[PDB]
Amino acid sequence: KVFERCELARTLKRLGMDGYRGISLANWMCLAKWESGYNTRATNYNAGDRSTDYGIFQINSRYWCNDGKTPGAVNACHLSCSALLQDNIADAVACAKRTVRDPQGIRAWVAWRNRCQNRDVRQYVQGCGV
Repeated sequence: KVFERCELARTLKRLGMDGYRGISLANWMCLAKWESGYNTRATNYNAGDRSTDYGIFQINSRYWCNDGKTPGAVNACHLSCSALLQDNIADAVACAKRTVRDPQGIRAWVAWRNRCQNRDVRQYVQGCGV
């Protein structure tokens, strides 16, 4: 599924993402936008370390989900990476929350640092009623 902006903003808000561990909804919106264009079936294989990024937040298989084909990988979210390719984003959100419970917080994703950090992200939630 490819979410429309405000549709996603409300979906994330209902899933308890607004202000989760101090992270605003606008920040999560900026993350999803740059990671996958709000596409839940987006995938990216990394030939360098043989890991794959899955879903709307492009969560990596080396540490967060199990895909059975990533060398010496772990599954901190305790989910099949397939769970991160569903139209329903509840599991991806649980995993995104798991990721930010760690020391880096939202900084876990380099794309967030690249195009969200110290940026004006108000634009992502304006007019969505959140």
